[PDB]
Amino acid sequence: TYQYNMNFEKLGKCIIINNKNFDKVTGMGVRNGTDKDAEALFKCFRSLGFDVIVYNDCSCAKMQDLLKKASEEDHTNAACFACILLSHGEENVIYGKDGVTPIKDLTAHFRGARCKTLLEKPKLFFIQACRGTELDDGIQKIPVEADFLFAYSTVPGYYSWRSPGRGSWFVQALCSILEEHGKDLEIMQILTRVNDRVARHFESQSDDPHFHEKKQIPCVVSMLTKELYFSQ
Amino acid sequence: TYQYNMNFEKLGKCIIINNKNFDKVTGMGVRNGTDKDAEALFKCFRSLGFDVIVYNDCSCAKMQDLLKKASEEDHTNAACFACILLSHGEENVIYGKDGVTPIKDLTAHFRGARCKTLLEKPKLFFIQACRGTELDDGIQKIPVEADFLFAYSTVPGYYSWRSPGRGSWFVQALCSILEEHGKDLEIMQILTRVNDRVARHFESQSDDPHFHEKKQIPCVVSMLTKELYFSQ
Repeated sequence: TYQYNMNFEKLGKCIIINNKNFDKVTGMGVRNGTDKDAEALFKCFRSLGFDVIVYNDCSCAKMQDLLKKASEEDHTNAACFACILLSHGEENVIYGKDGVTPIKDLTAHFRGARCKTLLEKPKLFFIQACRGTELDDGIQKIPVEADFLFAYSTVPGYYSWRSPGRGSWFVQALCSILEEHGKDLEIMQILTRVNDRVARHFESQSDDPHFHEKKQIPCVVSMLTKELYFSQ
Repeated sequence: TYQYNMNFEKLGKCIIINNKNFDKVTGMGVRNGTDKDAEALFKCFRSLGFDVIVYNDCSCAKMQDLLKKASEEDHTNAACFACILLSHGEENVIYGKDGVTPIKDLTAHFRGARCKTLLEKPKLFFIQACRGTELDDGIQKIPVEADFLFAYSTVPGYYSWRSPGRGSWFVQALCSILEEHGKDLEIMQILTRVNDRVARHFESQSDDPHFHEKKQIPCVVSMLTKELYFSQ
C-alpha cells in the first residue's frame, strides 16, 4: 500500500487566504508582494489539479467561516484538502484584517471525524505568516489528528524575509519546485528541497540595522500516515 | 546531491536518556516499560551503525551537561547525530529526575553556531514523553534551524500510551520499521510508516473511564534540507 489513494474525480479543494491590507486597529502594515505570491501559488496549485479559490483581506470571522463551511462540504470524491494562508502571524496565530485568529481554530473544523468525508485523507496547510517577531542572523502543531501536514514559511519564533517586489523566498521555492516535480516526487521531498532552496542560497537581510542578515528556514510538521504523490 | 552525504569515518553518536524513576516531589511516577524501550532502541540504533550511549535516571542538570559536552565534541568525521529522550513530558518541556527542563534548551546546544562541527549534518531528536493524569469533559517548541528533525511519540497535547510490559508503541514501531528497512528507506518514509503503525491502535483497552481507549498520533517536525539515508 504505502501511499494515499489518489483515485478520485478531483484532487480536492485549495483555499488561498491572501491577507494584504489590514485595519488601523491591528497596527500591521501592507504585505506587498503577497499578490505575486498568491498568483504564483494559484497557478502552481491549479496546475497540480486543485480547485483553487482565492479570498483577499479576510477578517478573522471569514477565515473562520471560510474553513468551517469547507469542512462541511462533501469530499467523498476528493483525494485530499489544502489550505494556504498568507498573512502576518505570531505564535500559533495568524492575522485577520480586523485582528488575530489561532491557527488551531482554523484546522479544528477538519480535526478527526468532525469532517468524516475527509477522514484518512491528507489535509495540507501551507502557512506563510511572515514577521513572527524576533529574527535570526546567519552562520557559515495543531491538529492533534493524523493525516494533517503543515509547512510554515517562517518558524515558531523567527522572521522570514522576502522582497516587496519579487515576493517570498518560500513561495518562489515552493512554486518553482512544484512547477517541475509536483507530479513525480513525494510531498516530503518537495518540501525538503524547498527547505534547502530557502536555506541555501538565499540569506535573509534588511535595509534596517535591526533586521540586517537573519537566516530563516521553513518548517514541516507531518502527521501523515502514507506517502503523498499528486499524480493520481 | 539531493541527499545527505553519508561518507564519513562513522555514522555518528546516539545519546539515549532513559528516565524511569523520578523524585517524589515531582509527583511523577515510575515509568514501567521504559527499560524495554531503551534496550530495543539501543540495539536498533547500534545495528544502524551509531555509537550508542545510555544514560539512566538523569537530573535536569545532568541532561543539560551531557548534551552540552556532546555538542562540544569534534563530530568532523561523523555523518550525523541522534538523541533519544525517554521521560515524562509536558508542553515543550521534559522531565529530569528532579524537575523540568525545556526541550529547546537541550537541543539548542547543537545549533550550527554553537556546534560548527555538525553544520549541514542531520541532527536527529526522537522524543517519547508523556504527562500524567487528569481528564477532560465534552460539551454537547524547539531549535528552528537547518538540518534538525524531531519525532514526538504523541502530538504535544495527548499521551503516548506505552505499556509496562512491552514498551511504548512508538518505540516498538520505530525499532520494528528500522530493523527491517532502516538501511533502504529515507527517514520521512520510516517515520511516516511509524505514524501509520501507532495509528493502527485498535483500542488501548485500559481500565479507568478516563484512560479507556482514546487516541495518540506521533508527529514529525522536519527542518532537513536533504534526503537522509543511513547508507552509502
